[PDB]
Amino acid sequence: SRRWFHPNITGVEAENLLLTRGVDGSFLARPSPGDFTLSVRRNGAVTHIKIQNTGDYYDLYGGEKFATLAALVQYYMEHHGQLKEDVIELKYPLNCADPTSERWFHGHLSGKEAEKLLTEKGKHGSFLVRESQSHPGDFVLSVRTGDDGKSKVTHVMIRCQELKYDVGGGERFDSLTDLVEHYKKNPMVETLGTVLQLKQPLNTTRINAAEIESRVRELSKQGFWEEFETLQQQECKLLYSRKEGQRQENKNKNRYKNILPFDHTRVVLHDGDPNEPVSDYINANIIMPEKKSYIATQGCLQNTVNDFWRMVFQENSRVIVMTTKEVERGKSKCVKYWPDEYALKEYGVMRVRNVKESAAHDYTLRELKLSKVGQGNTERTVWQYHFRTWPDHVPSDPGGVLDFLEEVHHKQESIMDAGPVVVHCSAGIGRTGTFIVIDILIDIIREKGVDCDIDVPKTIQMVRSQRSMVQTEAQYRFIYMAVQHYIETLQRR
Repeated sequence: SRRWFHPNITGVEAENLLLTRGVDGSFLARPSPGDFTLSVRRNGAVTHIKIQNTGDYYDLYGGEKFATLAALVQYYMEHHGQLKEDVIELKYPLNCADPTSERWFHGHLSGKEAEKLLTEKGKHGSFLVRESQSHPGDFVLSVRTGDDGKSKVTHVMIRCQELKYDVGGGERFDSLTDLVEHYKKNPMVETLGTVLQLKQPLNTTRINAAEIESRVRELSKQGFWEEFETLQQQECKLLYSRKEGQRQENKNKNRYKNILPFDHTRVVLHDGDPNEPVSDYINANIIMPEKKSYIATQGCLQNTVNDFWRMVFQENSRVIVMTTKEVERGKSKCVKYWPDEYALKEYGVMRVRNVKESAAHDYTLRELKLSKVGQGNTERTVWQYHFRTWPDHVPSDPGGVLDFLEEVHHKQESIMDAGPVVVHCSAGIGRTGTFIVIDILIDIIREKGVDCDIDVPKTIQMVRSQRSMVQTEAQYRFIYMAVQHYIETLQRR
Protein backbone atom coordinates (compact mmCIF):
# COMPACT_ATOMS: atom_id res chain seq x y z
CA SER A 1 0.00 0.00 0.00
CA ARG A 2 3.20 2.13 0.30
CA ARG A 3 1.62 4.05 3.22
CA TRP A 4 4.86 3.47 5.17
CA PHE A 5 6.18 6.42 3.12
CA HIS A 6 5.81 9.74 4.96
CA PRO A 7 6.27 12.68 2.54
CA ASN A 8 6.28 15.74 4.82
CA ILE A 9 8.19 14.67 7.94
CA THR A 10 11.47 15.59 9.62
CA GLY A 11 14.06 13.33 11.21
CA VAL A 12 13.18 13.95 14.85
CA GLU A 13 9.52 13.85 13.82
CA ALA A 14 10.13 10.28 12.64
CA GLU A 15 12.00 9.30 15.81
CA ASN A 16 9.34 10.62 18.18
CA LEU A 17 6.61 9.16 15.98
CA LEU A 18 8.33 5.75 15.98
CA LEU A 19 8.93 5.80 19.74
CA THR A 20 5.49 7.00 20.85
CA ARG A 21 3.35 4.88 18.49
CA GLY A 22 5.69 2.08 17.44
CA VAL A 23 7.56 -0.99 18.63
CA ASP A 24 10.90 -2.62 17.82
CA GLY A 25 10.65 -3.54 14.15
CA SER A 26 8.61 -0.53 13.03
CA PHE A 27 9.89 1.52 10.12
CA LEU A 28 9.02 4.35 7.76
CA ALA A 29 10.59 6.01 4.71
CA ARG A 30 11.03 9.76 4.42
CA PRO A 31 12.37 12.14 1.76
CA SER A 32 14.36 15.32 2.37
CA PRO A 33 17.85 16.90 -1.25
CA GLY A 34 17.51 14.04 -3.73
CA ASP A 35 17.95 11.02 -1.45
CA PHE A 36 15.75 9.21 1.08
CA THR A 37 15.97 7.85 4.62
CA LEU A 38 14.57 4.64 6.11
CA SER A 39 14.08 5.04 9.87
CA VAL A 40 13.86 1.74 11.77
CA ARG A 41 13.24 1.04 15.45
CA ARG A 42 15.52 -1.50 17.13
CA ASN A 43 15.82 -2.35 20.84
CA GLY A 44 14.34 0.92 22.07
CA ALA A 45 16.54 2.94 19.69
CA VAL A 46 15.87 4.41 16.24
CA THR A 47 18.39 3.99 13.41
CA HIS A 48 18.40 5.96 10.14
CA ILE A 49 19.57 4.17 6.98
CA LYS A 50 19.93 6.26 3.82
CA ILE A 51 18.94 5.43 0.24
CA GLN A 52 20.64 7.36 -2.57
CA ASN A 53 19.09 7.59 -6.04
CA THR A 54 21.44 9.11 -8.62
CA GLY A 55 18.98 8.33 -11.43
CA ASP A 56 20.03 4.70 -11.99
CA TYR A 57 18.60 2.85 -8.98
CA TYR A 58 17.70 3.10 -5.30
CA ASP A 59 20.95 2.27 -3.47
CA LEU A 60 20.33 1.44 0.17
CA TYR A 61 23.76 2.10 1.64
CA GLY A 62 25.44 -1.09 2.80
CA GLY A 63 22.77 -3.16 1.06
CA GLU A 64 21.22 -3.94 -2.32
CA LYS A 65 19.98 -1.79 -5.20
CA PHE A 66 16.30 -1.69 -6.13
CA ALA A 67 13.99 -0.31 -8.81
CA THR A 68 11.41 1.10 -6.38
CA LEU A 69 11.24 1.89 -2.69
CA ALA A 70 8.48 -0.70 -2.25
CA ALA A 71 10.73 -3.40 -3.71
CA LEU A 72 13.40 -2.32 -1.22
CA VAL A 73 10.98 -2.55 1.70
CA GLN A 74 9.47 -5.83 0.49
CA TYR A 75 12.90 -7.41 -0.02
CA TYR A 76 14.22 -6.55 3.44
CA MET A 77 10.90 -7.52 5.03
CA GLU A 78 11.37 -11.02 3.57
CA HIS A 79 15.19 -11.09 3.96
CA HIS A 80 15.74 -10.29 7.63
CA GLY A 81 19.40 -10.62 8.58
CA GLN A 82 20.88 -8.98 5.47
CA LEU A 83 20.12 -5.46 6.75
CA LYS A 84 22.75 -5.17 9.49
CA GLU A 85 24.75 -2.46 11.28
CA ASP A 86 23.71 -5.84 15.19
CA VAL A 87 20.64 -7.03 13.27
CA ILE A 88 18.01 -4.66 11.88
CA GLU A 89 14.48 -5.98 11.34
CA LEU A 90 11.80 -4.53 9.04
CA LYS A 91 8.67 -5.91 10.72
CA TYR A 92 5.83 -3.40 11.04
CA PRO A 93 5.32 -0.64 8.43
CA LEU A 94 4.06 2.50 10.14
CA ASN A 95 1.37 4.13 7.99
CA CYS A 96 1.06 7.84 7.23
CA ALA A 97 -2.20 9.81 7.31
CA ASP A 98 -1.04 12.67 5.06
CA PRO A 99 -3.14 12.41 1.86
CA THR A 100 -1.18 14.88 -0.29
CA SER A 101 0.30 12.09 -2.43
CA GLU A 102 -3.18 10.82 -3.36
CA ARG A 103 -4.64 11.62 -6.77
CA TRP A 104 -8.15 12.19 -5.37
CA PHE A 105 -6.84 14.76 -2.85
CA HIS A 106 -6.97 18.28 -4.28
CA GLY A 107 -6.08 19.99 -0.99
CA HIS A 108 -6.95 23.68 -0.93
CA LEU A 109 -9.87 23.97 -3.38
CA SER A 110 -13.26 25.70 -3.08
CA GLY A 111 -16.70 24.21 -3.74
CA LYS A 112 -17.44 25.99 -7.01
CA GLU A 113 -13.98 25.19 -8.39
CA ALA A 114 -14.62 21.51 -7.64
CA GLU A 115 -18.01 21.56 -9.36
CA LYS A 116 -16.42 23.20 -12.41
CA LEU A 117 -13.52 20.73 -12.63
CA LEU A 118 -15.84 17.76 -12.07
CA THR A 119 -18.01 19.20 -14.85
CA GLU A 120 -15.23 19.78 -17.38
CA LYS A 121 -13.05 16.70 -16.85
CA GLY A 122 -14.93 14.16 -14.71
CA LYS A 123 -17.26 11.40 -15.86
CA HIS A 124 -19.55 9.01 -13.97
CA GLY A 125 -17.92 8.08 -10.67
CA SER A 126 -15.21 10.75 -10.68
CA PHE A 127 -14.57 12.07 -7.17
CA LEU A 128 -12.23 14.38 -5.28
CA VAL A 129 -11.50 15.46 -1.71
CA ARG A 130 -10.83 19.06 -0.72
CA GLU A 131 -10.45 21.22 2.37
CA SER A 132 -13.84 22.57 3.43
CA GLN A 133 -14.67 26.24 2.89
CA SER A 134 -17.46 26.41 5.47
CA HIS A 135 -15.76 24.94 8.55
CA PRO A 136 -11.99 24.76 9.19
CA GLY A 137 -10.32 21.44 9.86
CA ASP A 138 -12.97 19.45 8.02
CA PHE A 139 -12.99 18.17 4.44
CA VAL A 140 -15.46 17.63 1.60
CA LEU A 141 -15.74 14.74 -0.88
CA SER A 142 -17.38 15.76 -4.16
CA VAL A 143 -18.40 12.98 -6.55
CA ARG A 144 -20.01 13.11 -10.00
CA THR A 145 -22.67 10.59 -11.01
CA GLY A 146 -24.98 10.21 -13.98
CA ASP A 147 -24.93 9.03 -17.58
CA ASP A 148 -22.43 9.63 -20.37
CA GLY A 149 -29.46 17.37 -17.21
CA LYS A 150 -28.56 13.69 -16.98
CA SER A 151 -25.90 13.91 -14.25
CA LYS A 152 -25.12 15.62 -10.95
CA VAL A 153 -22.32 16.40 -8.51
CA THR A 154 -22.88 15.48 -4.86
CA HIS A 155 -20.90 16.99 -1.98
CA VAL A 156 -20.35 14.99 1.22
CA MET A 157 -18.94 16.63 4.35
CA ILE A 158 -16.08 14.85 6.14
CA ARG A 159 -15.67 16.34 9.60
CA CYS A 160 -12.43 15.88 11.53
CA GLN A 161 -12.90 15.03 15.21
CA GLU A 162 -9.96 14.23 17.54
CA LEU A 163 -7.66 13.45 14.60
CA LYS A 164 -10.25 11.08 13.11
CA TYR A 165 -12.39 11.57 10.02
CA ASP A 166 -15.97 10.51 9.38
CA VAL A 167 -19.00 11.17 7.20
CA GLY A 168 -21.10 12.28 10.17
CA GLY A 169 -22.13 8.81 11.36
CA GLY A 170 -20.86 5.25 11.27
CA GLU A 171 -17.21 4.23 11.19
CA ARG A 172 -14.43 6.62 12.22
CA PHE A 173 -11.22 6.35 10.23
CA ASP A 174 -7.59 7.00 11.12
CA SER A 175 -6.90 8.78 7.82
CA LEU A 176 -8.78 10.23 4.87
CA THR A 177 -7.25 7.46 2.76
CA ASP A 178 -8.98 4.80 4.86
CA LEU A 179 -12.29 6.64 4.61
CA VAL A 180 -11.91 6.86 0.83
CA GLU A 181 -10.99 3.18 0.54
CA HIS A 182 -13.97 2.06 2.63
CA TYR A 183 -16.63 4.17 0.91
CA LYS A 184 -15.02 3.23 -2.41
CA LYS A 185 -15.72 -0.45 -1.71
CA ASN A 186 -18.84 0.18 0.42
CA PRO A 187 -20.27 3.19 -1.43
CA MET A 188 -22.66 5.60 0.21
CA VAL A 189 -26.21 5.57 -1.15
CA GLU A 190 -28.60 8.51 -1.10
CA THR A 191 -32.09 7.97 0.28
CA LEU A 192 -33.42 7.73 -3.31
CA GLY A 193 -31.45 4.78 -4.68
CA THR A 194 -28.56 6.61 -6.34
CA VAL A 195 -25.22 5.24 -5.12
CA LEU A 196 -22.20 7.52 -4.65
CA GLN A 197 -19.75 5.24 -6.45
CA LEU A 198 -16.10 6.28 -6.22
CA LYS A 199 -14.76 4.95 -9.52
CA GLN A 200 -11.66 6.90 -10.60
CA PRO A 201 -10.42 10.26 -9.28
CA LEU A 202 -10.25 13.44 -11.33
CA ASN A 203 -7.30 13.71 -13.71
CA THR A 204 -5.45 16.93 -12.86
CA THR A 205 -2.52 15.91 -15.08
CA ARG A 206 -3.74 15.59 -18.70
CA ILE A 207 -2.21 18.65 -20.34
CA ASN A 208 -2.65 20.11 -23.81
CA ALA A 209 0.70 20.33 -25.57
CA ALA A 210 0.23 24.02 -26.43
CA GLU A 211 0.03 25.02 -22.74
CA ILE A 212 3.24 23.23 -21.69
CA GLU A 213 5.08 26.53 -21.14
CA SER A 214 2.59 27.63 -18.47
CA ARG A 215 2.29 24.28 -16.68
CA VAL A 216 6.05 23.95 -16.23
CA ARG A 217 6.01 27.33 -14.50
CA GLU A 218 3.03 26.32 -12.35
CA LEU A 219 5.10 23.34 -11.18
CA SER A 220 8.27 25.44 -10.82
CA LYS A 221 7.14 27.67 -7.93
CA GLN A 222 7.49 22.30 -5.36
CA GLY A 223 4.92 21.42 -8.01
CA PHE A 224 7.19 18.95 -9.81
CA TRP A 225 7.99 17.22 -6.52
CA GLU A 226 4.34 16.97 -5.46
CA GLU A 227 3.29 15.52 -8.82
CA PHE A 228 6.24 13.12 -8.90
CA GLU A 229 5.43 11.87 -5.39
CA THR A 230 1.81 11.30 -6.42
CA LEU A 231 3.13 9.22 -9.32
CA GLN A 232 5.51 7.37 -6.99
CA GLN A 233 2.65 6.39 -4.66
CA GLN A 234 1.14 4.27 -7.46
CA GLU A 235 4.15 1.93 -7.69
CA CYS A 236 2.43 -0.64 -5.45
CA LYS A 237 -0.04 -1.34 -8.28
CA LEU A 238 2.84 -2.57 -10.49
CA LEU A 239 4.17 -5.45 -8.38
CA TYR A 240 3.90 -7.99 -11.20
CA SER A 241 5.71 -11.32 -11.24
CA ARG A 242 9.42 -11.63 -12.00
CA LYS A 243 9.83 -15.36 -11.46
CA GLU A 244 11.92 -16.01 -14.58
CA GLY A 245 14.45 -13.40 -13.43
CA GLN A 246 14.76 -14.89 -9.94
CA ARG A 247 15.80 -18.30 -11.29
CA GLN A 248 19.17 -19.53 -10.07
CA GLU A 249 20.06 -20.28 -13.70
CA ASN A 250 19.60 -16.57 -14.54
CA LYS A 251 21.22 -15.11 -11.42
CA ASN A 252 24.51 -14.37 -13.23
CA LYS A 253 22.66 -12.68 -16.14
CA ASN A 254 21.51 -9.59 -14.21
CA ARG A 255 23.70 -6.56 -13.54
CA TYR A 256 21.83 -6.13 -10.25
CA LYS A 257 20.18 -9.10 -8.55
CA ASN A 258 17.02 -7.16 -7.57
CA ILE A 259 16.27 -5.21 -10.76
CA LEU A 260 14.48 -7.91 -12.73
CA PRO A 261 12.25 -7.88 -15.83
CA PHE A 262 8.51 -8.42 -15.60
CA ASP A 263 7.50 -11.89 -16.76
CA HIS A 264 4.63 -10.59 -18.92
CA THR A 265 6.80 -8.14 -20.89
CA ARG A 266 10.25 -9.77 -20.90
CA VAL A 267 12.02 -10.77 -24.12
CA VAL A 268 12.03 -14.55 -24.55
CA LEU A 269 14.95 -15.83 -26.62
CA HIS A 270 14.43 -18.78 -28.96
CA ASP A 271 16.70 -21.15 -30.90
CA GLY A 272 19.30 -21.36 -28.15
CA ASP A 273 22.06 -23.75 -27.20
CA PRO A 274 20.41 -27.03 -26.10
CA ASN A 275 23.35 -27.72 -23.77
CA GLU A 276 22.75 -24.49 -21.86
CA PRO A 277 20.07 -25.12 -19.18
CA VAL A 278 18.20 -21.82 -19.60
CA SER A 279 18.90 -19.95 -22.84
CA ASP A 280 15.70 -17.89 -23.21
CA TYR A 281 16.37 -15.26 -20.53
CA ILE A 282 17.62 -11.71 -20.90
CA ASN A 283 17.15 -8.71 -18.60
CA ALA A 284 14.94 -6.85 -21.06
CA ASN A 285 11.31 -5.88 -21.57
CA ILE A 286 9.16 -5.11 -24.60
CA ILE A 287 8.00 -1.51 -24.09
CA MET A 288 4.76 -0.94 -26.00
CA PRO A 289 3.28 2.59 -25.81
CA GLU A 290 -0.41 2.28 -24.93
CA LYS A 291 4.08 4.17 -33.68
CA LYS A 292 7.19 2.24 -32.66
CA SER A 293 7.94 -0.08 -29.76
CA TYR A 294 11.03 -0.28 -27.56
CA ILE A 295 13.20 -2.82 -25.76
CA ALA A 296 14.47 -1.56 -22.41
CA THR A 297 17.41 -3.73 -21.36
CA GLN A 298 20.39 -3.57 -19.03
CA GLY A 299 23.99 -2.86 -19.92
CA CYS A 300 25.75 -5.88 -21.37
CA LEU A 301 27.78 -8.17 -19.16
CA GLN A 302 30.64 -10.27 -20.50
CA ASN A 303 28.39 -13.35 -20.24
CA THR A 304 25.31 -11.69 -21.79
CA VAL A 305 26.72 -10.16 -25.00
CA ASN A 306 25.87 -13.25 -27.06
CA ASP A 307 22.33 -13.23 -25.69
CA PHE A 308 22.14 -9.50 -26.44
CA TRP A 309 22.92 -10.02 -30.12
CA ARG A 310 20.50 -12.95 -30.16
CA MET A 311 17.82 -10.54 -28.95
CA VAL A 312 18.56 -7.86 -31.55
CA PHE A 313 18.56 -10.47 -34.32
CA GLN A 314 15.40 -12.21 -33.12
CA GLU A 315 13.44 -8.98 -32.63
CA ASN A 316 14.67 -7.62 -36.00
CA SER A 317 15.80 -4.41 -34.30
CA ARG A 318 17.85 -2.01 -36.41
CA VAL A 319 18.64 0.83 -33.96
CA ILE A 320 20.32 0.75 -30.54
CA VAL A 321 20.38 3.69 -28.11
CA MET A 322 23.17 3.64 -25.52
CA THR A 323 22.79 6.31 -22.83
CA THR A 324 25.91 5.63 -20.76
CA LYS A 325 29.65 5.19 -21.12
CA GLU A 326 31.21 1.77 -20.68
CA VAL A 327 32.78 2.96 -17.41
CA GLU A 328 31.39 5.75 -15.22
CA ARG A 329 32.97 6.95 -11.96
CA GLY A 330 35.50 4.11 -12.20
CA LYS A 331 32.87 1.36 -12.34
CA SER A 332 31.84 -0.71 -15.36
CA LYS A 333 28.33 0.20 -16.52
CA CYS A 334 28.22 -1.68 -19.85
CA VAL A 335 30.82 -3.90 -21.50
CA LYS A 336 31.82 -3.18 -25.09
CA TYR A 337 29.54 -5.53 -27.04
CA TRP A 338 30.50 -4.04 -30.42
CA PRO A 339 33.71 -4.56 -32.42
CA ASP A 340 36.31 -1.91 -33.09
CA GLU A 341 35.88 0.27 -36.15
CA TYR A 342 36.44 -1.76 -39.36
CA ALA A 343 36.64 -4.97 -37.30
CA LEU A 344 34.54 -8.13 -37.53
CA LYS A 345 33.72 -10.10 -34.39
CA GLU A 346 31.85 -13.32 -33.65
CA TYR A 347 29.54 -13.23 -30.62
CA GLY A 348 28.62 -16.88 -30.24
CA VAL A 349 26.35 -17.67 -33.20
CA MET A 350 26.09 -14.02 -34.28
CA ARG A 351 28.60 -12.03 -36.33
CA VAL A 352 28.90 -8.23 -36.14
CA ARG A 353 30.92 -5.91 -38.38
CA ASN A 354 31.61 -2.29 -37.41
CA VAL A 355 31.48 -0.54 -40.78
CA LYS A 356 31.90 3.11 -39.80
CA GLU A 357 31.89 5.35 -36.72
CA SER A 358 30.68 8.95 -36.97
CA ALA A 359 31.35 11.34 -34.09
CA ALA A 360 28.79 14.05 -33.34
CA HIS A 361 28.88 16.50 -30.44
CA ASP A 362 26.89 14.48 -27.89
CA TYR A 363 26.92 10.99 -29.42
CA THR A 364 28.70 8.55 -31.73
CA LEU A 365 26.93 6.67 -34.52
CA ARG A 366 28.21 3.18 -35.33
CA GLU A 367 26.98 1.34 -38.43
CA LEU A 368 26.97 -2.35 -37.49
CA LYS A 369 26.24 -5.45 -39.59
CA LEU A 370 24.49 -8.25 -37.68
CA SER A 371 24.51 -11.64 -39.40
CA LYS A 372 24.05 -15.29 -38.45
CA VAL A 373 27.26 -17.33 -38.56
CA GLY A 374 27.07 -20.09 -41.13
CA GLN A 375 24.05 -18.46 -42.78
CA GLY A 376 23.53 -16.32 -45.86
CA ASN A 377 20.90 -13.64 -46.47
CA THR A 378 20.68 -12.86 -42.75
CA GLU A 379 22.85 -9.73 -42.70
CA ARG A 380 21.21 -6.45 -41.72
CA THR A 381 22.43 -3.05 -40.58
CA VAL A 382 22.07 -2.14 -36.90
CA TRP A 383 22.60 1.56 -36.17
CA GLN A 384 24.00 1.95 -32.66
CA TYR A 385 23.57 5.44 -31.18
CA HIS A 386 25.83 5.96 -28.16
CA PHE A 387 25.06 9.10 -26.17
CA ARG A 388 28.37 9.95 -24.49
CA THR A 389 27.78 13.28 -22.70
CA TRP A 390 25.11 12.42 -20.13
CA PRO A 391 26.31 13.55 -16.68
CA ASP A 392 27.45 11.02 -14.10
CA HIS A 393 24.73 11.93 -11.57
CA VAL A 394 20.49 15.22 -15.74
CA PRO A 395 21.64 17.52 -18.57
CA SER A 396 21.16 21.19 -17.76
CA ASP A 397 19.75 21.70 -21.28
CA PRO A 398 17.65 19.18 -23.28
CA GLY A 399 18.88 20.36 -26.69
CA GLY A 400 21.34 17.53 -27.17
CA VAL A 401 18.92 14.78 -26.17
CA LEU A 402 16.21 16.14 -28.48
CA ASP A 403 18.65 16.35 -31.40
CA PHE A 404 19.77 12.85 -30.44
CA LEU A 405 16.21 11.50 -30.44
CA GLU A 406 15.36 13.32 -33.69
CA GLU A 407 18.18 11.58 -35.58
CA VAL A 408 17.34 8.26 -33.90
CA HIS A 409 13.64 8.52 -34.77
CA HIS A 410 14.39 9.47 -38.38
CA LYS A 411 16.67 6.47 -38.89
CA GLN A 412 14.19 4.06 -37.27
CA GLU A 413 11.34 5.38 -39.42
CA SER A 414 13.43 4.99 -42.60
CA ILE A 415 13.82 1.20 -42.23
CA MET A 416 10.69 -0.75 -43.10
CA ASP A 417 9.86 -3.76 -40.91
CA ALA A 418 12.31 -2.54 -38.27
CA GLY A 419 11.94 -4.03 -34.81
CA PRO A 420 11.79 -2.19 -31.50
CA VAL A 421 14.35 0.50 -30.75
CA VAL A 422 16.65 -1.17 -28.22
CA VAL A 423 17.41 1.38 -25.47
CA HIS A 424 19.73 0.57 -22.58
CA CYS A 425 21.98 2.08 -19.93
CA SER A 426 23.38 0.52 -16.74
CA ALA A 427 20.38 -1.10 -15.05
CA GLY A 428 17.95 -0.40 -17.90
CA ILE A 429 15.76 1.99 -15.87
CA GLY A 430 16.12 5.68 -15.13
CA ARG A 431 18.11 7.00 -18.07
CA THR A 432 16.48 4.40 -20.32
CA GLY A 433 13.00 5.18 -19.02
CA THR A 434 13.68 8.89 -19.47
CA PHE A 435 14.71 8.50 -23.11
CA ILE A 436 11.82 6.19 -23.98
CA VAL A 437 9.21 8.36 -22.25
CA ILE A 438 10.48 11.53 -23.92
CA ASP A 439 10.52 9.76 -27.29
CA ILE A 440 6.91 8.66 -26.83
CA LEU A 441 5.85 12.20 -25.94
CA ILE A 442 7.59 13.97 -28.81
CA ASP A 443 6.31 11.30 -31.21
CA ILE A 444 2.74 12.25 -30.29
CA ILE A 445 3.55 15.94 -30.77
CA ARG A 446 5.32 15.28 -34.08
CA GLU A 447 2.29 13.44 -35.48
CA LYS A 448 -0.79 15.09 -33.93
CA GLY A 449 0.85 18.53 -33.91
CA VAL A 450 1.10 21.08 -31.13
CA ASP A 451 -2.63 20.75 -30.34
CA CYS A 452 -2.71 17.33 -28.69
CA ASP A 453 -3.35 16.16 -25.13
CA ILE A 454 -0.40 14.71 -23.23
CA ASP A 455 -0.07 13.32 -19.72
CA VAL A 456 3.47 12.78 -18.44
CA PRO A 457 2.69 10.83 -15.23
CA LYS A 458 0.02 8.70 -16.91
CA THR A 459 2.41 7.88 -19.76
CA ILE A 460 5.15 7.03 -17.24
CA GLN A 461 2.79 4.81 -15.26
CA MET A 462 1.89 3.04 -18.50
CA VAL A 463 5.60 2.42 -19.17
CA ARG A 464 6.40 1.51 -15.55
CA SER A 465 3.77 -1.24 -15.87
CA GLN A 466 6.03 -2.89 -18.47
CA ARG A 467 9.37 -2.50 -16.66
CA SER A 468 9.85 -1.94 -12.93
CA MET A 469 11.21 3.10 -15.41
CA VAL A 470 11.86 6.76 -14.58
CA GLN A 471 13.91 7.02 -11.39
CA THR A 472 14.34 10.51 -9.89
CA GLU A 473 12.42 13.76 -9.74
CA ALA A 474 15.22 15.41 -11.74
CA GLN A 475 14.60 13.07 -14.68
CA TYR A 476 10.88 13.76 -14.22
CA ARG A 477 11.55 17.50 -14.44
CA PHE A 478 13.91 16.92 -17.37
CA ILE A 479 11.13 15.12 -19.26
CA TYR A 480 8.94 18.20 -18.86
CA MET A 481 11.74 20.56 -19.91
CA ALA A 482 12.41 18.37 -22.95
CA VAL A 483 8.74 18.43 -23.97
CA GLN A 484 8.66 22.20 -23.42
CA HIS A 485 11.82 22.71 -25.50
CA TYR A 486 10.42 20.51 -28.28
CA ILE A 487 7.21 22.57 -28.42
CA GLU A 488 9.30 25.75 -28.45
CA THR A 489 11.43 24.78 -31.46
CA LEU A 490 8.48 23.31 -33.39
CA GLN A 491 6.54 26.59 -33.20
CA ARG A 492 9.33 28.63 -34.80
CA ARG A 493 7.49 29.68 -37.98
